[PDB]
Amino acid sequence: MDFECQFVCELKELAPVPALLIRTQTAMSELGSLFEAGYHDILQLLAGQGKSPSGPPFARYFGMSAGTFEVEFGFPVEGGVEGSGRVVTGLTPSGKAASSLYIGPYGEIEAVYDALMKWVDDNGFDLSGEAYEIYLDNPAETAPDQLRTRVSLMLHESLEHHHHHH
Repeated sequence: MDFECQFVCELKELAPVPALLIRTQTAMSELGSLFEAGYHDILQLLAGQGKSPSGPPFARYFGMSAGTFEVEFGFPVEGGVEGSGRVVTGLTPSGKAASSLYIGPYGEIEAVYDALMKWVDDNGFDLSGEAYEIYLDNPAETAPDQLRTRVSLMLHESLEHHHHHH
C-alpha cells in the first residue's frame, strides 16, 4: 500500500495574494450551498466599487476533517479594496502543500483526496496548514475538460471525507 500509483500529485507552494474573504465556519452539508450564494453575491464593497477580482475564486478551509470547519471564500483583488462585516480583505502567506489540478468533469472529489493523502504519507511529510479549492471560469461553457481545480489539502492528518457510491 506504498507504491499504489494513482494520479500525479505535486508539492506546490501557496502564493501571497491580496484576497478578500469571509472566514465562516460551516458543515459539509452546507458548504455547497454556501459557495454558490457566496460567489454570486460577494460584498457591496467589491461589486459596488466598480471593480472585479483579478483572478478566479479560491476556496480555502482551515481545520482538519471535523463536523464544522472554518472556510474562507478567498477572492483575488489588487489591494485597493475594503471589506465589511465578516467579509474582509486580507493577504495569504506562502507554504508548501500537496496540490493537484483536477481537470475535467466533476464527481466524487473524495477520490482525489485519497490520492494526495497517499503520496505524502509515503513522503513522510506533515500538515501544511489549510486546504485549497479553486474555480477557474464557468463549467460547461468552456467545455468540461477545461475546468481546472488545483485541489490542495493538509498533509497526512486524517482527511476522512467520503461520499461512497455503493
